[PDB]
Amino acid sequence: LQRARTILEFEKMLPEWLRSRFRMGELCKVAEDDFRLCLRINEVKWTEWKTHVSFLNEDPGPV
Amino acid sequence: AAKMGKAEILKYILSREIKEKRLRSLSRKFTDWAYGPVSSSLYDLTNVDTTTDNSVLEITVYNTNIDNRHEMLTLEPLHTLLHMKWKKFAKHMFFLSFCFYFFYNITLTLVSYYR
Amino acid sequence: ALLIAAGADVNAHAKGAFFNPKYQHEGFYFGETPLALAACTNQPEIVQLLMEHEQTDITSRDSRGNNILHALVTVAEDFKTQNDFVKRMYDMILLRSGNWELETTRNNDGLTPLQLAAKMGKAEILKYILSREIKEKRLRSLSRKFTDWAYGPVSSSLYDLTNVDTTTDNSVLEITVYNTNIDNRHEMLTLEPLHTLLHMKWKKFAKHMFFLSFCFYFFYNITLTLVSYYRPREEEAIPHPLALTHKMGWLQLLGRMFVLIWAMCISVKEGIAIFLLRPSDLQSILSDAWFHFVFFIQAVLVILSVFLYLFAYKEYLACLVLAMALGWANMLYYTRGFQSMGMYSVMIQKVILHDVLKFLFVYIVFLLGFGVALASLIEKCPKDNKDCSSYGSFSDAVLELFKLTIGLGDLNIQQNSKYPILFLFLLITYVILTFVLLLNMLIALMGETVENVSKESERIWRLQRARTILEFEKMLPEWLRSRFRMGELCKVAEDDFRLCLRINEVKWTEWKTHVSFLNEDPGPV
Amino acid sequence: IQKVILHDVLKFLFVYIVFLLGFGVALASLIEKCPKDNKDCSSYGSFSDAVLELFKLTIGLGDLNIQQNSKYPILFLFLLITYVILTFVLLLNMLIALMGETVENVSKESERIWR
Ligand SMILES: CCCCCCCC/C=C/CCCCCCCC(=O)O[C@@H](COC(=O)CCCCCCCCCCCCCCC)COP(=O)([O-])OCC[N+](C)(C)C
Ligand SMILES: CCCCCCCC/C=C/CCCCCCCC(=O)O[C@@H](COC(=O)CCCCCCCCCCCCCCC)COP(=O)([O-])OCC[N+](C)(C)C
Ligand SMILES: CCCCCCCC/C=C/CCCCCCCC(=O)O[C@@H](COC(=O)CCCCCCCCCCCCCCC)COP(=O)([O-])OCC[N+](C)(C)C
Ligand SMILES: CCCCCCCC/C=C/CCCCCCCC(=O)O[C@@H](COC(=O)CCCCCCCCCCCCCCC)COP(=O)([O-])OCC[N+](C)(C)C
Ligand SMILES: CCCCCCCC/C=C/CCCCCCCC(=O)O[C@@H](COC(=O)CCCCCCCCCCCCCCC)COP(=O)([O-])OCC[N+](C)(C)C
Ligand SMILES: CCCCCCCC/C=C/CCCCCCCC(=O)O[C@@H](COC(=O)CCCCCCCCCCCCCCC)COP(=O)([O-])OCC[N+](C)(C)C
Ligand SMILES: CCCCCCCC/C=C/CCCCCCCC(=O)O[C@@H](COC(=O)CCCCCCCCCCCCCCC)COP(=O)([O-])OCC[N+](C)(C)C
Ligand SMILES: CCCCCCCC/C=C\CCCCCCCC(=O)O[C@@H](COC(=O)CCCCCCCCCCCCCCC)COP(=O)([O-])OCC[N+](C)(C)C
Ligand SMILES: CCCCCCCC/C=C\CCCCCCCC(=O)O[C@@H](COC(=O)CCCCCCCCCCCCCCC)COP(=O)([O-])OCC[N+](C)(C)C
Ligand SMILES: CCCCCCCC/C=C\CCCCCCCC(=O)O[C@@H](COC(=O)CCCCCCCCCCCCCCC)COP(=O)([O-])OCC[N+](C)(C)C
Ligand SMILES: CCCCCCCC/C=C\CCCCCCCC(=O)O[C@@H](COC(=O)CCCCCCCCCCCCCCC)COP(=O)([O-])OCC[N+](C)(C)C
Ligand SMILES: CCCCCCCC/C=C\CCCCCCCC(=O)O[C@@H](COC(=O)CCCCCCCCCCCCCCC)COP(=O)([O-])OCC[N+](C)(C)C
Ligand code: NA
Ligand code: NA
Ligand code: NA
Ligand code: NA
Repeated sequence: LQRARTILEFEKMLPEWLRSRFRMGELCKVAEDDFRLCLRINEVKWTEWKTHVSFLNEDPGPV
Repeated sequence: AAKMGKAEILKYILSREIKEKRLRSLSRKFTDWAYGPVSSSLYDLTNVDTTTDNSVLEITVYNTNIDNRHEMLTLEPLHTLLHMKWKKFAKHMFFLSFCFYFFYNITLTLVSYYR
Repeated sequence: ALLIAAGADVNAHAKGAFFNPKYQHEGFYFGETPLALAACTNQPEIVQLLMEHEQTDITSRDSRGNNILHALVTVAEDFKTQNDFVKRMYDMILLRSGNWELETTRNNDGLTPLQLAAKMGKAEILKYILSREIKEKRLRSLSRKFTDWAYGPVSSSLYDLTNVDTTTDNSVLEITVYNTNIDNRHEMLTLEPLHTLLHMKWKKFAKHMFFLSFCFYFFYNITLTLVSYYRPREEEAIPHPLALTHKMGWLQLLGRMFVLIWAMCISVKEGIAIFLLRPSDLQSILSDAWFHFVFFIQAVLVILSVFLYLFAYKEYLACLVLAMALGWANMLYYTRGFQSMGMYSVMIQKVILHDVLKFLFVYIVFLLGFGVALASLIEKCPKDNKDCSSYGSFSDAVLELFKLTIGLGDLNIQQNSKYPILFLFLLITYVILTFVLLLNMLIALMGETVENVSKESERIWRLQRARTILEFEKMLPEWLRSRFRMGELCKVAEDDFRLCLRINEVKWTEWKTHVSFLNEDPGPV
Repeated sequence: IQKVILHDVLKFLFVYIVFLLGFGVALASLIEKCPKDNKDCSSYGSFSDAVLELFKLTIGLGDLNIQQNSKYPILFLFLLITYVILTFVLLLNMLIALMGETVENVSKESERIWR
């Protein structure tokens, strides 16, 4: 929490051009004509197996 | 929800999955790909990151009226978002602020002690 | 089932980069084969169907050299993470095969599935293999645990020691003790065949060698002491200690020879030892090699002294005094023959790294900060009295503040300062931070350290002790290694003579009819 | 009282003495002969003298002068402060912490052992 306060106070100081390049997330197409900025996080889950029916890309892995 | 301190409702919204296609666009969590136990999720950052004026992240850190902030930054989209801001610019600035303030005190010392 | 019936290749090899990642969170490895995916994904019905198919090469290897059993060790995890299904797939595929071909196969790195499990740190899979019972006669030769005899609740088991004992190059025991890449070694030596195997090496040769290594190193320090403390201080010490000079005397001569030899002996040994493990990370040397450096340092400081005696400047004495103070404080190493003093030594190590170094750092920022602040106020002393103050300089103030913290000396507030109430303010401020808060806070944080570490100090002790036993064992010659060889040769099956380890047990809970055994006449002989 | 001696003190006293006598002879070995002008040039002039003075420091009694007619003063300070860190900072305070573990476990049985 204290560390988070330090990060944001630094972040409020940066200029506009330097704020843009360190912008977070990548632009993804989550639906039809719905381009949003999102955050990629990987997970590994072993317990409740299932058939993966809902997804965005059938070719897994990066790129 | 971030202001009044309702972590359970936040954890629902910030990681909402609607598996029902024909209502999948109403989600904020999206499974990009999954092969076996490995999966990759996408968390929307519309009004969570500080690109806007009053974001969820800014309320969480600066809300002095609640007493459960340190549970909120455990939530996955925020937690990962803090770690990345550190790796890129906040870590280096924290080292610089140290150095300027470190040599600042050494100068006060020596002009005084060797007056 | 349709695709296999239609002629689908049941021995494909998905060898792509996604199927051979380099960072877990880059992809998913399973062994590249359809049988391994069904096993690594908990699909027992498909795993059975593929084995029954007659072209399924269960003994197939992959790019990493891993067969079906190597891959299950790769994807296994602890019970809270997954479940016990990897252990159950491990059993199902091994029994259906019906031979030792799979567990004997070595990967490209030269490792069996048993050795691979000890390296990567999969205790649950080890505990299964190292104590495997197949009660089904017609598959009993595929076991590693054998019931020699049982009469009622008393039973006697035999544990195979094929590639567990150090008779071979890369054994399970050697991986367990020397694997600096994992963080659960002290759980591994709890497993019964290893645990009993450590205890017996101690009873036979490692205990006695530990007593001898003590004695040689004990008289080594006494000799360094007396040649130094009783040196010829007068004459400006031209006949330096450790000289091998004027005539003789049988204590003067014997002692000085034994030191310079044993000094080199550590330096070569620890010179080799420090080089082999090749310090990679920082947690290893502290947790596996700390006492190896101090003896390297202690030995080199002697030899550094033995050069500087008759060859160079007069700082030989400083190197010799460090050698003994280092030498005598090191003796906490040899506490580890005893459990009580050994566990006590483990806690000294932890409390320094968790509490003291945090403490000493913060204390010094105060000690030097308040020091220069208090020294900066002291006027020049009048020429009448030169000793007007004890804070007259930085080094003087830092020392006096140190004296206060340890409770030594006296404290006069009149120190020829320009601002006395301000002078008192910084002093009493220093007391509150140091005397009231930090010192007493240090005691409280130790209690938290002792509480958490007390539940693990016994098993960490046996780990350090295990390292001592094996290092002794690597020194012994061949003929002396053979007589202290472990296990007895037993006939566990037809034309299968193996070396095993006899351990007796008493079990009262789940009674049964003892049907599987080796000898119907119980008891020894 | 009976338990805490056998579980904590005898472990403690053993390790403390290996330091007390080891650092003692090391510090005594450095002290030159006193000039004939001042016979009492040092308090570490011998083994028994140094072992006593180090004992005094641990119990907080007396004074401490660093000028002791040594050949190597920074080296002389190094062994002394080293002795303080092991004894004053670590072992004494560590002893209190190990008692708390002894009191916790034994408190559940002291009544029945009393009877
Ligand atoms: C392209 C280069 C940069 C261009 C120029 C951009 C200039 C941006 C201007 C920033 C503000 C400048 C004025 C100082 C503000 C006053 C506050 C003060 O006294 O201390 C400041 C000193 O700490 C700093 O970090 C400031 C130094 C400049 C930041 C480094 C450049 C930007 C990040 C580069 C990326 C590196 C990674 C790159 C990786 C590829 C803040 O410290 P504090 O601790 O927050 O405040 C102290 C009080 N407190 C502790 C109570 C809170
Ligand atoms: C048959 C008699 C023997 C025949 C000859 C065989 C010669 C074998 C040769 C062994 C090595 C000899 C050279 C020394 C190695 C260099 C290292 C050193 O200086 O210290 C060594 C001294 O500790 C010892 O134990 C070595 C002394 C000889 C061992 C006793 C004979 C073998 C056991 C007899 C059977 C007994 C039971 C009998 C019951 C029936 C090792 O100590 P350390 O503590 O490991 O190392 C210090 C550093 N460390 C703390 C950081 C690790
Ligand atoms: C390790 C983690 C902790 C990090 C925190 C770092 C601290 C951060 C904050 C620091 C606060 C700032 C203080 C220093 C700046 C002012 C100094 C100055 O003005 O000049 C002095 C330079 O210093 C010396 O000459 C040193 C002499 C020895 C005394 C100090 C030793 C204490 C070390 C600690 C013990 C363990 C050390 C272990 C490592 C070696 C001049 O010295 P003087 O006295 O005027 O000498 C001449 C006069 N005389 C003839 C009377 C002698
Ligand atoms: C003891 C205090 C109470 C203890 C309780 C602790 C809690 C209170 C803590 C208080 C902190 C400091 C207390 C210092 C004590 C007095 C020292 C003093 O008077 O020194 C000298 C004055 O010199 C000074 O420096 C006077 C104090 C300056 C201001 C301190 C507070 C910061 C305000 C800054 C503004 C920013 C803040 C704005 C708001 C955001 C005089 O003293 P002397 O020389 O000994 O007197 C003899 C007379 N003689 C000179 C003729 C010889
Ligand atoms: C028990 C469990 C712990 C074991 C740890 C083992 C230790 C390991 C580490 C050991 C470090 C090595 C130190 C000893 C070797 C060097 C000595 C030397 O050079 O000669 C000295 C021999 O010693 C004496 O004469 C002793 C005199 C009394 C002082 C010591 C008593 C304190 C014992 C502890 C208290 C409790 C004892 C309880 C049991 C009795 C010469 O003495 P001196 O001073 O020159 O005397 C003559 C000069 N004078 C006229 C100035 C006086
Ligand atoms: C962490 C807190 C502390 C922890 C506790 C452990 C502390 C360990 C530390 C202990 C004390 C250390 C200092 C002792 C050495 C100084 C001796 C000395 O100079 O005085 C005398 C000699 O005395 C000897 O020669 C000493 C004999 C051995 C010690 C016997 C008592 C041991 C304790 C027993 C009780 C407990 C036993 C347990 C069961 C009850 C004479 O001195 P002098 O005449 O002035 O000058 C010398 C000249 N002369 C020799 C020529 C005459
Ligand atoms: C204080 C240190 C920092 C504290 C932080 C702790 C961390 C650092 C700990 C460091 C450990 C020891 C520090 C001793 C302090 C200096 C003492 C000194 O210089 O004494 C003397 C030199 O005599 C010596 O002995 C010099 C040091 C020898 C080497 C020590 C390290 C081992 C390296 C061995 C190789 C093996 C390893 C190889 C790699 C595997 C000189 O000092 P003096 O006489 O007082 O000066 C006055 C000048 N006069 C002589 C003209 C009168
Ligand atoms: C328990 C904790 C402490 C242990 C420390 C050891 C005990 C205390 C140690 C010593 C007694 C101190 C009193 C003075 C007598 C010294 C005699 C001597 O040999 O001196 C020579 C050194 O000799 C050597 O370096 C030879 C090395 C092997 C024998 C060492 C003797 C002790 C061994 C067994 C020790 C038992 C250990 C336990 C055994 C299992 C040189 O000195 P000196 O000039 O000839 O000496 C007379 C000087 N005087 C006339 C001024 C007095
Ligand atoms: C030549 C200089 C000699 C000076 C001293 C001579 C007099 C003798 C004085 C001291 C030696 C006696 C003390 C040790 C006692 C046994 C060990 C023990 O109790 O636990 C620990 C001691 O803790 C440390 O080692 C922490 C690091 C600083 C120690 C300072 C003293 C020695 C090094 C001086 C600096 C030199 C640096 C110079 C550059 C090389 C074991 O060490 P660790 O591995 O850190 O802990 C593992 C923790 N773990 C359980 C989580 C894994
Ligand atoms: C100078 C500083 C010296 C260095 C530190 C020395 C340490 C302090 C000294 C003693 C501490 C005593 C504490 C009580 C021990 C009980 C617990 C235990 O493990 O018992 C074992 C002791 O029996 C053995 O045979 C093992 C030890 C023998 C080798 C030690 C030689 C070197 C140390 C010699 C030192 C003596 C000279 C000391 C004075 C110089 C029982 O046997 P085991 O085979 O381990 O079986 C375990 C069974 N159990 C777990 C069910 C019980
Ligand atoms: C300064 C002046 C005096 C010198 C001080 C030197 C002091 C050192 C002297 C000598 C060396 C001893 C060092 C300490 C060893 C560890 C203790 C130990 O094992 O305690 C155990 C208690 O259970 C016991 O059985 C301990 C009793 C054995 C010793 C009896 C006294 C004899 C030694 C002389 C001492 C008495 C006479 C006093 C004077 C010497 C606790 O260990 P644990 O890990 O909990 O496990 C134990 C078994 N368990 C698993 C079943 C629970
Ligand atoms: C007065 C004269 C001497 C100066 C005194 C000043 C001393 C300070 C000097 C220097 C600055 C260091 C300050 C302390 C840092 C924090 C400690 C820390 O992280 O502890 C951690 C373990 O311990 C370590 O992680 C430290 C071990 C690595 C460093 C090895 C020693 C080198 C530094 C020099 C020191 C050795 C030589 C000694 C002499 C310098 C415990 O933290 P945790 O929260 O449990 O989490 C850890 C990770 N975990 C989550 C996996 C568990
Ligand atoms: Na005191
Ligand atoms: Na005191
Ligand atoms: Na006092
Ligand atoms: Na407690």
